[PDB]
Amino acid sequence: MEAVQNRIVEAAERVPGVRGVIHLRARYVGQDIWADMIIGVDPENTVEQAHEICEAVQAAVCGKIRRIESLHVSAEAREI
Amino acid sequence: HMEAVQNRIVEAAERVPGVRGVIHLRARYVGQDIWADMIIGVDPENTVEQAHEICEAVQAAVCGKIRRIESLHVSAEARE
Repeated sequence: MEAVQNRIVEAAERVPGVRGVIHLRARYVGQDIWADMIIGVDPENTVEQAHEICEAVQAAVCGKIRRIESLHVSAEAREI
Repeated sequence: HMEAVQNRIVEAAERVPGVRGVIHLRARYVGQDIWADMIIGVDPENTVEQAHEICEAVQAAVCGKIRRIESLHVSAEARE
């Protein structure tokens, strides 16, 4: 679980356009992980581009951690 | 009272420029007061920081029109 969270954050931070993981909430349900994450993104990204980054994060994270059964990713403005 | 309040939250939010409808609304009583979370639609081509300014404006408009609202979080998604 601290393992799962570390893996989740690491995978999300490899996605281009992610500026950090701001919040992560994750729980086991049986052998399954349910998770909700907020990523930081460039304030000057369009909402569409931010949505594409979230979509990429969702795909990257689920691809790297097969136990995740459900993951929601949204984005908030964050400065480098 | 809760259904009348929900329709008033929706109408207050929908008069703020740049709001393209309310995608999701959740409202719960915590005390006598209402705590709420909403997702508004916005222009996909707005920047994230522009979207954030719209959400902040929806938060003020709704909380100024409904005194029983104690807490409201507003987040935006791309909509046509």
